Amino acid sequence: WTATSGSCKGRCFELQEVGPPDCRCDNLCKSYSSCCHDFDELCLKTARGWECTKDRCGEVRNEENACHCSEDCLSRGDCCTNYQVVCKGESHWVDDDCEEIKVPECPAGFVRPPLIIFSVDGFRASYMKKGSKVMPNIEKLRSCGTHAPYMRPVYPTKTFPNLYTLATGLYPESHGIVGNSMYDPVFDASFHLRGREKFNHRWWGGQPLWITATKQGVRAGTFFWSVSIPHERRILTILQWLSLPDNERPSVYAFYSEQPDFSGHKYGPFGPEMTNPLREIDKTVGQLMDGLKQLRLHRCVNVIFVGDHGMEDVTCDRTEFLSNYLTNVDDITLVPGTLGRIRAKSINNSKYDPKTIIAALTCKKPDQHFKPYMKQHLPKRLHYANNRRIEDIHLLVDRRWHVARKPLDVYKKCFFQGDHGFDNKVNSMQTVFVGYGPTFKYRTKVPPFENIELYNVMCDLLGLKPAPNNGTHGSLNHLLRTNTFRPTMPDEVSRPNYPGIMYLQSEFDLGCTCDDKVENKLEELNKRLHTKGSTKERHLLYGRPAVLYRTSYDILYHTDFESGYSEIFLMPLWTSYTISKQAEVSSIPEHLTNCVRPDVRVSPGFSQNCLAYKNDKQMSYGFLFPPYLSSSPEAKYDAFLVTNMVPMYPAFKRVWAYFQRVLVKKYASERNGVNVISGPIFDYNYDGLRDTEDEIKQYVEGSSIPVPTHYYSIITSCLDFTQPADKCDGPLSVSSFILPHRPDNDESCNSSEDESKWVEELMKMHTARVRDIEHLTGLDFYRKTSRSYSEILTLKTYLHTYESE
Ligand SMILES: *[C@@H]1O[C@H](CO)[C@@H](O[C@@H]2O[C@H](CO)[C@@H](O[C@@H]3O[C@H](CO[C@H]4O[C@H](CO)[C@@H](O)[C@H](O[C@H]5O[C@H](CO)[C@@H](O)[C@H](O)[C@@H]5O[C@H]5O[C@H](CO)[C@@H](O)[C@H](O)[C@@H]5O)[C@@H]4O)[C@@H](O)[C@H](O[C@H]4O[C@H](CO)[C@@H](O)[C@H](O)[C@@H]4O[C@H]4O[C@H](CO)[C@@H](O)[C@H](O)[C@@H]4O)[C@@H]3O)[C@H](O)[C@H]2NC(C)=O)[C@H](O)[C@H]1NC(C)=O
Ligand SMILES: O=C(CCN1CCN(C(=O)OCc2cc(Cl)cc(Cl)c2)CC1)c1ccc2[nH]c(=O)oc2c1
Ligand SMILES: [Ca+2]
Ligand SMILES: [Ca+2]
Ligand SMILES: [K+]
Ligand code: NA
Ligand SMILES: [Zn+2]
Repeated sequence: WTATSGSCKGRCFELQEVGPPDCRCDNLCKSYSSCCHDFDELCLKTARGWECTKDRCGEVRNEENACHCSEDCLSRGDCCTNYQVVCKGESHWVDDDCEEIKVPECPAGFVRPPLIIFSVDGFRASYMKKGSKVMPNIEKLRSCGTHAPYMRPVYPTKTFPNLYTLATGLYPESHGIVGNSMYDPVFDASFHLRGREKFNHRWWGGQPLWITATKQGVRAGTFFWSVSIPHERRILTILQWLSLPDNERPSVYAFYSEQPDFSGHKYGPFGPEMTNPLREIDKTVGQLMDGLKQLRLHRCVNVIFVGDHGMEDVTCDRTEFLSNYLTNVDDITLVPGTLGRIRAKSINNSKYDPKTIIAALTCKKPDQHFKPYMKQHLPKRLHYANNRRIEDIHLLVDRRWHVARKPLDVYKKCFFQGDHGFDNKVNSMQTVFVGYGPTFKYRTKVPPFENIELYNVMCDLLGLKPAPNNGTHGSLNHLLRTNTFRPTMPDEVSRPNYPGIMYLQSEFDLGCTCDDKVENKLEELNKRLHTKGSTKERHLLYGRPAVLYRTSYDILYHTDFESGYSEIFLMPLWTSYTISKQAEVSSIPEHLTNCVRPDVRVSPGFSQNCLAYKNDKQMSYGFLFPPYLSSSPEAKYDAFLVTNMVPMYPAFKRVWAYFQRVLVKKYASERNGVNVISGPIFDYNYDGLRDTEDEIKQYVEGSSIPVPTHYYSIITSCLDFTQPADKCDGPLSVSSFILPHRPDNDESCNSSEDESKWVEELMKMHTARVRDIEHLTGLDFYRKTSRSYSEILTLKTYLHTYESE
């Protein structure tokens, strides 16, 4: 119940939202149908439009007018944004030369530069170049401020997930807004774009920037705007708030534009109808900058121009229908469109089997434009599993396509030409970032970065301590003139043991054999030095990774590789090796085909055993350091140590062998040597974090050998590829992956073909950031470089996307 008989007199765009049944005057009241009776008359004035004219200059103040051209308007903070231009011979901000803003130039009584977040729905990254001729205000922010070529959204590339990620620094799986549509089985409640459930605070997890600000004594404007408040009025409201007294004035504000998303859905991302929405957004930016300039705030405020996601060409005719695959289609509920999520129509249906649904959806049509996944098998880079609101079955949809349950869903609802929601590495889904103001750098381009990082930077801009989030605080310090965040490297929790030769061959009863009994003081001291770490500076380029949890492990040195060997998991946490451009690939000799050798530095009790692999008819083994890349026939024996062995499904070995035998040497040739760190990952509860021993769901039959869920590799070289990886003076280049350790290649529809036709495509899909691997392993990499720690944090957040320009 709303007692709408209260009044908005003196309350228009109140920041403190008053509680029912008292009627509301805030920028959301319209959305809750709760505004006081006189809200439109008092708060949404339109009389005489939005622009001063020659005739209105020095006019008598008429309080019915939308904005003012009277002599008192600047003191009152309610001038039309073009007042000084029309009435005082001033220039529009866009016509002024760019001048470096070295220091905040703020009015007396400003404690900190305000932040204004100018958020634009569906603003695709390529609009900055393709629309530059029609967006002069935005082009001036972009060229004079700090900009990225693009900013990577979160998956799914939908509105609410991305806006709430911007506000919180969290993955959707953690903030809980995992789609524009959601069912929460614990609440038994549905979140929809239309209707009231979405306003319930139980959907919205983490701590958004406006709450972080308020809790630390920093006042915030209300970020959400009702669609019916015109953009001109949102801008005049922000400018009025900025004119409040020091004790009442917010330090942080958001503007939101429904464009260009709204038009992009109707006309496609580059439809000729898209020019006018881009012009209209640019005019709004011009109104804000002219308005700041009038208030002497244009060299005081930090402005962020940011999008939520891009926009792709999508039409009704590019729809896959589940009714073409499933006999049982009425037994499922599909969340449809540019992604799919499937659950049982009824939890009382005992016959519902997700295994049968996945199999019916797997590689059934030659050009099939979606791929089914159990959510724990999705690429780890999506971080899209650890939430009860994410259905177990997921459909990753090809760019330009939709999935729907039945044809009647598509033509009983063509109209639309654009959509978004696809995989967040897709070029069409990329969005924009520009930072302009005293705290941002001047005329600076920064590399592309992920929107999860912005919450930390917005906290840096406001002097706030950020709530715990998925950003890497410091990874964006290169955007900032000042207020940088200078973290310390995490403390190593476990120190390694450095075992020497402690066990005799005959103490091992592992069921292992090797034809290695083939026999010199020249090269007997040489092998001793290799085992004491004489080549370690060649194979461990960036220091040993730090172990950030309590465990028992050993450093093992060899001629060609170094490893941190876990006594708890009976395998390496990490294996490190350098392959020069000149390295040669060799075969596994016939005599060593099934060779596994005891490691005399490591107790039989802390070793794997071959008999477990022989007995396990599903499980085989591979090697973390590839025998194919041994430096010499004698060094190759080291690669067959039981301490280099890891459990591998035969289906996965096809992937691993091709990576090790073909791709490592290819990368070394292309990059002028590579350093590789490889290892296992255990994430049985799909939370993106290292499992403890007691979370492991699968062992090699009859053993305590745990089965990884994933295998990682981090492949580092010199950004200046004229310098070899092992002699690099400057910045580094990295590519990484987290390959799912699966007992089939059902993910790869072309897997019956030679590995050269499908393994690289699989590895590209499972590209990762070093930071993703850190979360999954509890390791901290790049501890010992020449480089600034902030530069290393940027490197650790890099994602190699394999997309074109
Ligand atoms: C991305 O960044 C985020 C933020 O840093 C990381 O998320 C954190 O991960 C931590 C580890 O998973 C997690 O810590 C847990 O917190 C529990 C208390 O949580 C509540 O309070 C916090 C603080 O106010 C709040 O943020 C939480 O919010 C979550 O839950 C609500 C639902 O009520 C959601 O609205 C909100 O969206 C958020 O959901 C997300 O997190 C939860 C898990 O907390 C997920 O289940 C959701 O799917 C969603 O992803 C909560 O309101 C605390 O109880 C936990 O403690 C257990 O574990 C410790 C281990 O140290 C153990 O020693 C304790 O005894 C305890 O065990 C007991 O409980 C077990 C579970 O019931 C039980 O099995 C045992 O038998 C024991 O009795 C734990 O400390 C932290 O909450 C989240 N924070 C957020 C915001 O998500 C995330 O990891 C990062 N991602 C990556 C890849 O790095
Ligand atoms: O329903 C909507 C939008 C609903 N609101 C979004 C939030 N918004 C707003 O003012 O957010 C401001 C804001 C909030 C936050 Cl958390 C963070 C910041 Cl940086 C800024 C008001 C409109 C919509 C829009 C586009 C869509 N495309 C599509 O397929 O479905 C769509 C639905
Ligand atoms: Ca959107
Ligand atoms: Ca885990
Ligand atoms: K086996
Ligand atoms: Na296959
Ligand atoms: Zn949209």
